[PDB]
Amino acid sequence: NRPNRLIVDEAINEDNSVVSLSQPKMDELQLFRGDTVLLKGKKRREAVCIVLSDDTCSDEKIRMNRVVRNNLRVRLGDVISIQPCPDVKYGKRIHVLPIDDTVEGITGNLFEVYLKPYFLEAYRPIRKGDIFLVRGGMRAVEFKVVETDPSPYCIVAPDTVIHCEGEPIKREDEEESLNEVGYDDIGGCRKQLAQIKEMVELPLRHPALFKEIGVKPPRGILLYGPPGTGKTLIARAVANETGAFFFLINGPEIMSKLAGESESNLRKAFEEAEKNAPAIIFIDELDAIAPKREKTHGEVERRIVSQLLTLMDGLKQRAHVIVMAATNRPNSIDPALRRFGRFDREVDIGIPDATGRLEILQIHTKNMKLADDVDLEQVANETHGHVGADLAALCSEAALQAIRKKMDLIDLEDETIDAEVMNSLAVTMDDFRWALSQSNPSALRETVVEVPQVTWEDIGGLEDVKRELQELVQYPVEHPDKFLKFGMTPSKGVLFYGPPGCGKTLLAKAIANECQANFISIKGPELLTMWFGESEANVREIFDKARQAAPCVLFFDELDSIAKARGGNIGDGGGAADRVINQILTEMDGMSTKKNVFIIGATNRPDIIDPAILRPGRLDQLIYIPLPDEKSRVAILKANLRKSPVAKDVDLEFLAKMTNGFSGADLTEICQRACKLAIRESIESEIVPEIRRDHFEEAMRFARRSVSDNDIRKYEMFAQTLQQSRGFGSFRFPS
Amino acid sequence: NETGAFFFLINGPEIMSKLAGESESNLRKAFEEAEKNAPAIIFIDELDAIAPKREKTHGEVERRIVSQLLTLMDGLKQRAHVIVMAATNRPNSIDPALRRFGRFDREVDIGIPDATGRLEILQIHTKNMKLADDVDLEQVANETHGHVGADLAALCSEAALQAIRKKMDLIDLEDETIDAEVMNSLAVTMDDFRWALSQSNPSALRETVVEVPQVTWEDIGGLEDVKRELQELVQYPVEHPDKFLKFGMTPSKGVLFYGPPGCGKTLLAKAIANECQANFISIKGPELLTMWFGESEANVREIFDKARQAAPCVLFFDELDSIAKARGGNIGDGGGAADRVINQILTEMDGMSTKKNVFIIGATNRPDIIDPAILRPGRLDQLIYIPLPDEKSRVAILKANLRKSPVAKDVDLEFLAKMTNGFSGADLTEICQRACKLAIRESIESEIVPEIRRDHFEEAMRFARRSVSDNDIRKYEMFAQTLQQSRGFGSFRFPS
Ligand SMILES: Nc1ncnc2c1ncn2[C@@H]1O[C@H](COP(=O)(O)OP(=O)(O)O)[C@@H](O)[C@H]1O
Ligand SMILES: Nc1ncnc2c1ncn2[C@@H]1O[C@H](COP(=O)(O)OP(=O)(O)O)[C@@H](O)[C@H]1O
Ligand SMILES: Nc1ncnc2c1ncn2[C@@H]1O[C@H](COP(=O)(O)OP(=O)(O)O)[C@@H](O)[C@H]1O
Repeated sequence: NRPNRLIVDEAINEDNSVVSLSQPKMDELQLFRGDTVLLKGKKRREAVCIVLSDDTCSDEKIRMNRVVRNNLRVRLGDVISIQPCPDVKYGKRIHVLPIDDTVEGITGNLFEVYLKPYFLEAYRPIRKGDIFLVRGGMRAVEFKVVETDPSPYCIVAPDTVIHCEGEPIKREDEEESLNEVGYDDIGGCRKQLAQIKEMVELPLRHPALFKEIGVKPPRGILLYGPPGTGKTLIARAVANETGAFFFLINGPEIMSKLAGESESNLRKAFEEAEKNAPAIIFIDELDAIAPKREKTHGEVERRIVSQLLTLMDGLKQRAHVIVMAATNRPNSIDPALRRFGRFDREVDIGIPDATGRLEILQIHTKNMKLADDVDLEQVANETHGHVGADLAALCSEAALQAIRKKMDLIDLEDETIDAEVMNSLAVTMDDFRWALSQSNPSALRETVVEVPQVTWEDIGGLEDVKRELQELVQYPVEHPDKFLKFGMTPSKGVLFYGPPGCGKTLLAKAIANECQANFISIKGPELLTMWFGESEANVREIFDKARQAAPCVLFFDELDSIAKARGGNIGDGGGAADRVINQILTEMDGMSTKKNVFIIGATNRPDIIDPAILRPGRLDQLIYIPLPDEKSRVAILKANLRKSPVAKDVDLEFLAKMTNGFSGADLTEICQRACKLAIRESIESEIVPEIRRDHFEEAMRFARRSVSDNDIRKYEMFAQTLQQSRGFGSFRFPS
Repeated sequence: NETGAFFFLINGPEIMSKLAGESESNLRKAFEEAEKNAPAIIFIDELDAIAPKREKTHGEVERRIVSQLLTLMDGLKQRAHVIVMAATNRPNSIDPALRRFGRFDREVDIGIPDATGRLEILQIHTKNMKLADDVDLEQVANETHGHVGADLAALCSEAALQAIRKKMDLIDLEDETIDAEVMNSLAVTMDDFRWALSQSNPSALRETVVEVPQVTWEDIGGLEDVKRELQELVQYPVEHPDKFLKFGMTPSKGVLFYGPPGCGKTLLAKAIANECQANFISIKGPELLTMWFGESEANVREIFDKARQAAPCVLFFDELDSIAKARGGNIGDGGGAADRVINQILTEMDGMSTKKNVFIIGATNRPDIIDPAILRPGRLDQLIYIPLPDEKSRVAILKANLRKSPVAKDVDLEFLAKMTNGFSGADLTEICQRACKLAIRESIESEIVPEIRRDHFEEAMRFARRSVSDNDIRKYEMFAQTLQQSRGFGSFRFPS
């Protein structure tokens, strides 16, 4: 029973010590707003924390932080006892004793500079036997007392004094190093860590569950992603925060020894893990271990692969161990390792997007401090092609510029140095600007896979097609019973056409943002490259990665690019069938219907498109996007002008009604050209931050009309051909 | 295990994982120890990585093993009783030297289980536990098509973990010791299987699916004239061989039927496979265009090789004119009507054994651009023309397509069928799908009646499409008279 336990859950707030509760929880423990919560761990220890009351952020979950995880030896999937302590205690005497384990490189008095201007207006409670970290000196040191006033009676108050003895105590191995990598050190990966969280804690946190049940436990997990995404970091964290022996083998040192003992080393590596149960085995790289694709040289390289296959094939129950492997791309792993019982679980981690990169800036900067005008939100927005390790490299090399630009005008060069200056290292905005403009990204030409910020308000007008996309995307994933009962299979994909520059890409991105689903962008040149080069297998990986990145939505921009490059309507003697779209068809037909992977096709010349892709089953839903009317052009202009500063006397209705045959891009280029004039005038006047009517009057003289009446009637003749309201279109049936 | 013989298993990686010099001795002693423990049996888990004498060709260390295996199975005289069993993944990875007589003469192929096969294996991996009364395995194995046998076992195991995770989260029975009186309450619900199956990753999804469909003769509305034709050419030579043999007339090798698109050419081929309790292979248009653009011409060899060994079976070549359409069609370039893929189909069709009950069905919609070389007597001589459905058969088509959907009693189908003149089979099915769209959307909107009324059909009929215009009509009458030719002496009473 005991209806007071709280299950440990993942924390989303990057705060110091705050616990979120529910409305009924205050009335059960009669606790006030700010109280002293007492927690019972094991081995007769207590912990103190600060509770926060909120009924908007969380509903019935706790937010337990890592500052008290190591102070109570409590991990994920464990129960705890909560108890209020309304007793009022004011500490007046405390004892401090540094341990001779991490005091290297630290000189002078560090308490008076790091602890005095940090605990004011904080009232943080402390207890004998707590490990807490501080942010100072471009690092983070720990503290642990061994003899002080009887617990508790410990409150940080200004009346306390300082003292020194000079006789450090020897540390013990009972506790672990809290500085090691944990679950709070990985950001920008919510969906990928969730799968690991829901497959690793079953056979490790509760080993006794699996000796009694006959359920097959997962034995091998394969990690993916470009180099530097953090495959090693995740494996190090999931083993350090679970309580299992982590054994790491890189792979080059396996193959660096003489031929004959590498196999013995690999065998003993697996053998030593079984006795140290629970245990875990992680392989840093696997492509250079089993390159049975194109290398095929020497039995020395095949003996290792055979030994690994033998070692993971014979992994019966016996003990509890999980073999984790990481690589860079699936096209470099021996398929013999992908069989069942060796590597059946494959997880892919992609490039973090703007909301993901900002989440990982903080981990690599929390050890230091910045200025008040320097914000990491904007610095991670315009970058798109940076891997996780690129951010860490950028921060490190920005710190060096900070100190270089600080000591040049000071010239504090002498015999010895003092520790009271390196705490003043503050990174400015220009430091990050120059450091980022100088950084060299690693991966920049991959299929970027991210969820855009674009919403339905970005697309002006087109209210008729918004509901159409909603009713074909959101419905089959929200009401499967209603679709299943009527006995009608959901639409596999939608292709919409129309004149260029009308929001076909924005429509596809909005339906991905609204569904909280992933998005893949395949442009025209991305599809022309695989045609000229006779590289036809490149379409296999697109669908393979889209399927595994579920949920997701495909996008095939300007599918008629091959037809345009081949001649179009007539061209040569050939018809309308090509090789790339042919390979798209056989992969589209082979997709599983249940999976929530949608395909969106975009084109502007449907007359030269392949009729074979129009058949019912692959792309049957067609949406025609006409030119915006006067009603929607005002919305398009005002949506495009939200970011730019626009004056109050700028009338948009007249401007929108003045343009008759103008598409969406024609209105955006007008705004860009108007911004050009304002920027140029502002620069010239330096030797007003607003856009007036004069800027638009001059910009409208350079207006372009890409869609002429030549492009107009090419679509009415197509719409009537596809609709065909003749014969019996509008007739009242007697029955 | 169920015969009473000593089972000896060798994987193959541990054979090649030891130092060079003792692996051959281990393999030899493995064969030698089986003879003394008679009766015995030898099974090799994988053989492609044991004898990769196709493209690897590196080192005598890898050829010594192959030679040792060949020596050990070549010298298997009577002496004792032992059977060497080997498994692999695909025939294109085995040394042909092992396929000789006396080493591996018996080849058996096991395909992907279909809906009736997968349901049969759900029960084995779930009998150890119990489910709820509303959870049924019949429907869960129906919509899946690309799952291997081990995929089902993996899916069940990972659904069980979700069951316990969703059960102990709200209970939190975490203490020092555990009791055995709770794990018997582990019941798997429907949403558990739904999320587990939607999250599973199938292994094989782009193979030639080889299965027997559920489709029957009642699914195809009308076309009573062509049903008997297919019966009399498929079921007869396999049922009365003596009657065919006595008259001295060889059975028809294959049948190609043509007609406008969307008229049941695929369903006709599938029904004749279901009725004969025979296997079925489906080769679509893109499946045939892929082997043409890529200059991969040997891919047609394996199709016929696996069709022959999967006897009884029926072939299907959908839209055979796809290569001609992609090449230009009637005129195109200066070339004629002969290509490479259909050329390789001809040499494989001529080489088939007549006795084997492997039928070939060809489907096309533009017979004017088809290769005349495939029309010759001997390969595809029987031609069936499938015209547009009449008023009599459109009612049957609509009522057959509407069996699954809930249809109200006041929905008249005869008027709807007689209202459409130039509508093919797919034109009637898209109307029903569009009518179901409106009912589903109205049902969802009204949430904030489970039936289809006349209003749903009235609105859906406004969006009706007529794919087959009169442009596509007379292109077939001119062909039918050319092939039939009742002129000169068509209808004349002979005195003798
Ligand atoms: N998502 C991430 N969050 C935080 N740090 C990351 C992330 N991805 C990469 N890093 C940084 O990259 C460094 C090394 O990359 P790592 O992942 O260890 O190698 P690999 O990418 O090959 O697994 C880590 O020490 C970590 O600081
Ligand atoms: N309806 C619209 N609402 C807002 N912006 C639009 C609209 N149509 C076009 N644009 C602008 O034109 C640009 C090009 O639109 P795009 O999505 O590329 O359409 P398409 O791909 O069909 O040409 C967009 O980046 C957007 O700024
Ligand atoms: N005679 C018919 N009876 C039932 N359904 C039909 C019929 N003709 C066409 N259909 C429907 O039209 C769709 C297309 O039929 P299909 O098998 O492709 O024939 P074809 O290949 O000649 O177009 C089928 O999925 C089927 O539901």
